[PDB]
Amino acid sequence: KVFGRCELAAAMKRHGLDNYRGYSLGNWVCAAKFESNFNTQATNRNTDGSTDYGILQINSRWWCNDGRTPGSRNLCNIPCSALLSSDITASVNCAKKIVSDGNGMNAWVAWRNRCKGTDVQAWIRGCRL
Repeated sequence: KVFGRCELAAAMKRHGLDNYRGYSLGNWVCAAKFESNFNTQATNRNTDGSTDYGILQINSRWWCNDGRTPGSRNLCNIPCSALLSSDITASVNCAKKIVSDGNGMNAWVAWRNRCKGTDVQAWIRGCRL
């Protein structure tokens, strides 16, 4: 599913990401924009043989099992395919674990490079939330 911006904002909010670990909703929307362009089906292979999955491009070395990433830890206890659903529940639950891991949203290099330090509230402008 390709979410609209406000559509995704409302879903993320509903699932409790607004202000989760102190990151306001615009941070999560901005991260999704630059990781996946709001597309739940996005996948991208990495050089180490892992793959990133879903709206928040969560990685198969640590977080989810894709059956092809040796020394996978599956810390979210999910198949990576669950992160591709139109239902963002699995992505949100796993994102909550990731952002709790110590480096906050710096875990998402696209957030660090295109969101951190910017006016992230812009990403929820115009939305009825």
